[PDB]
Amino acid sequence: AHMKVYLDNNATTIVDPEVKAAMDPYFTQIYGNPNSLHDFGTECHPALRKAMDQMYEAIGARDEDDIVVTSCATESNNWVLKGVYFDLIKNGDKDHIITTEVEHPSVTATCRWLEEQGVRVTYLPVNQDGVVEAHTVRDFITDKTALVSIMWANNETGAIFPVEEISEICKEKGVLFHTDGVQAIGKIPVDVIRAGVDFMSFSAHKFHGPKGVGGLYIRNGHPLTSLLHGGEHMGGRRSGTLNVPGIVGMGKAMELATYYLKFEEEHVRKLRDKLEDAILEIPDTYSVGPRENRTPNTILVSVRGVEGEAMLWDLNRAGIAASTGSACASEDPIMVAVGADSELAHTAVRLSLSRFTTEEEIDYTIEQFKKAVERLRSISSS
Amino acid sequence: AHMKVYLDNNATTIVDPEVKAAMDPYFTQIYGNPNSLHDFGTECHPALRKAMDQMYEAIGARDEDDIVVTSCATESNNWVLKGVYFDLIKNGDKDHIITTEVEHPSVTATCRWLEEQGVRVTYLPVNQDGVVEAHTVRDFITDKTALVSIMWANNETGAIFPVEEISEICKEKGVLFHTDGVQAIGKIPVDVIRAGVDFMSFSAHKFHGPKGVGGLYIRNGHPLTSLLHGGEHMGGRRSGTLNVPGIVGMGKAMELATYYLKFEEEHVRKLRDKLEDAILEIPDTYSVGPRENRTPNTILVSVRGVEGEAMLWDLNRAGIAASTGSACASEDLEANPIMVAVGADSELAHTAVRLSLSRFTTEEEIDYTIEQFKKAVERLRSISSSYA
Repeated sequence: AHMKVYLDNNATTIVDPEVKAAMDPYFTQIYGNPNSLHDFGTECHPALRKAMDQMYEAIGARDEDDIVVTSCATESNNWVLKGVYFDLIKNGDKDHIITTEVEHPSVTATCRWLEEQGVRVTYLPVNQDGVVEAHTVRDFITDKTALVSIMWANNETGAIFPVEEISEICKEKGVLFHTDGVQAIGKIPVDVIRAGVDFMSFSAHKFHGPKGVGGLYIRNGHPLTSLLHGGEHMGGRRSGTLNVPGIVGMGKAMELATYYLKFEEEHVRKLRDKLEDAILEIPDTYSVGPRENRTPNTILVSVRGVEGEAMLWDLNRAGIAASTGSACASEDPIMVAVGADSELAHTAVRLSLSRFTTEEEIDYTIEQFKKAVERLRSISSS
Repeated sequence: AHMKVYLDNNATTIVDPEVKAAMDPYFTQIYGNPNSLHDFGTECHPALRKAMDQMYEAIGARDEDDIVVTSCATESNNWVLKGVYFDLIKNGDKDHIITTEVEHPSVTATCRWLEEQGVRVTYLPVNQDGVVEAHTVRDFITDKTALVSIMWANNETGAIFPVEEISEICKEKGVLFHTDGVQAIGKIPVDVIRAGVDFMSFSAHKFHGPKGVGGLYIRNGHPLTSLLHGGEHMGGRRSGTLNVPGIVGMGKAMELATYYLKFEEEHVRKLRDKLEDAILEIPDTYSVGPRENRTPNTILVSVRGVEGEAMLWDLNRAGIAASTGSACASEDLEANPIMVAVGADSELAHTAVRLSLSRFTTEEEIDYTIEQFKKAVERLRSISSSYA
């Protein structure tokens, strides 16, 4: 019968009960402010130390590097972009920023505002594989380009970007490299020195951490004008009282994410493959992006004659939670990723699994997906 | 002699068990993203609506006004200051900001950075009563002042500022008014329409809410360039996925604060007065700021022979958590020695002990604190040769 099933994990994830249990004491039992000197404030210090160590270990950062705890990855992207604009463009000799058209709104709208501040930005268009290659940014760097900001993995298609090669090209030309790694943590191996990035954004509520806490990785403590001034929190890089429960839960979730990636990647990937094979068995269906360079939990299927929003609605009525993704038509016939702002864009259904997805959920989802496609095709003009 | 007693509530407060219980479901049971269309995401919508309604009712805002949920009051202060700088100074006809020497670092360091961006800032010194009067701001407002930012109540002395009259002077001269009201919620009646304020910052963990959530009140949805761009969260004014547990707990905590305000004015004030009277029984002790204009939970005591930090450490070894406050010596019109508030960056500033109670403070804690405070004063005066 009716069964509630969650497959919109790329938008947000359930908080692991272990993460919530790790967070629980730091509301009422342990509540002191960590910058105070009395025992109430210092009581949480070992927990904060352990959480920061878990984060450093989870992304492979070194001791010279910095990991600043933000409120969200949106804050991290705003901070990196506007700070490099302030440092190298308004008070520097630069005026160019390189990014892609398929970035998160926290990057796109900030860059548009920066364009309103006179900054030249080239949003690199995306290829059939749902990726931007390194030779493109390499051809697009000038002597006045301040920063290259390219997401690690896309949240609609799950396509993984070649971060190491882009970082190499950026280091040779001497321009800083920021990556939006929110879709990378918990789904692909994350080593910020092997990836060669100067800045990385990530968000806890995407790998089963709590909402309201994010992070910014900075390599070797590179100077970046603070977005929040005030006290000397986070080494004087981001003022405001520490979100102690957020930090503790974020550390626990990041450790758990690396653990379930290292031992349990086959389970999420096997179930995703099962679901995708079953869905593509329906005639005139196409999964966007090659699977061998896609995160193990993501499917983006475009159904012909049916509209993506109608499929999402009928699925939600069946208790299945999914999302949308922009795709366009092409030949080589394939459906490919495209910016949401295109006039040739249609909406495909995005299904994103997690380590909590069961095989019963996948069977129910397969049955209901077939049911919804046949039913909505029964009403289509075509 | 050890019993743990928390008297540093102006720095942060314990999360009310009811607030945590209201927050609990929105981690694992109800986790969908509110911006999604499916039932998982929309399940939390009534809770978010109720929390926002609680905030609107708690500060007396109107329906036309806006309450944008930030990550902390530091975010709200940075946002207001840098946004008015961007709107009216860099892309406007203004170049002046008026503030006080006793603001929180989130205001002061931002104003210093804006000074590094060419903005003229007047840090108004504070009067004997530890507040800034409306006629002073009136003398300092010109035709090129973009914003006046004065805290609602001070976190070191607890002195309440005459915010309504300052707002009147600002309305007469047509200048925007922002107040840092973090120390006001739960301690004094807060009506942002009676206060005539244009912006107000507040932080949940100062009134028994969770850390990681704050708020900014804006009058009539006044235009203010966003600090965080991206999606259309909070009416397109502050992007980033909503801190659903933070919002729910903040709303619950603000409702509880408005309920407990008369408790805090009656019983907590009686306990604060007990502690302060007992401390002033010690010779050569001075309470900073008049009590009749002070929040009901705060004492800032200066001791003559002893140094403040050693007193704090001795108190913490006795299990008592307190904080510091800047004070300098002066006289009253009686020509009697009194201790008065001063900015922390003054060279004539010395550290006084700040004790801040909450609705959870017991009379047992207060008796124990009285005994340990006298003990520590006697012990540190006994070791000095200069104390007379």
